[PDB]
Amino acid sequence: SLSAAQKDNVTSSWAKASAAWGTAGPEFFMALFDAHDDVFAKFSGLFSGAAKGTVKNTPEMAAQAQSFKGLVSNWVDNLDNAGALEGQCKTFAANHKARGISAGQLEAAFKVLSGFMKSYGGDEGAWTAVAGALMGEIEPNM
Ligand code: HEM
Ligand SMILES: [C-]#N
Repeated sequence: SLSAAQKDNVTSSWAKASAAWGTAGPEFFMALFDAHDDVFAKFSGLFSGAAKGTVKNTPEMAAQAQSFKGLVSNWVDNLDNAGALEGQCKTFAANHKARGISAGQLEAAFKVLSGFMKSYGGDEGAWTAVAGALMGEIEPNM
């Protein structure tokens, strides 16, 4: 279950982080990489083997941030549309699975995102529920 209140909170807070994504996106990745080394490992190719505390201001980081943001924005705009959600989720999972990434790792990411969102007026509880509904749709395909 997702209440109307949780959905409104997720949409408003995302709007705010979205306007600041130019600088916050990279901060989000750094926290993620700091919390899970296994996650950073999967980006070795994109980063060309560079060490973790060295990727923040790279052109690849900027690009990766914009990619992350475009999918999250689509999920957010369709919270009352399970059908739409399902389809976006299918592609996302097929793509990530093919890289050897686990359901557990995806889950890890959503947790760091929920905490991160607190800085933008986000209710951690509302982000956590949104993450569970999406995981319910991703898992069967992982
Ligand atoms: C859970 C929230 C996530 C979102 C919204 C997200 C979103 C995306 C999107 C939109 C793309 C580009 C389309 C594609 O190539 O699939 C992508 C690519 C990628 N993702 Fe994610 N992803 C997430 C989680 C992860 C995690 C946890 C990892 C690592 C364990 C990961 C690793 C990658 C890599 C390696 C690529 C390809 C980068 C390249 O172009 O070389 N993603 N992700
Ligand atoms: C990773 N997006």
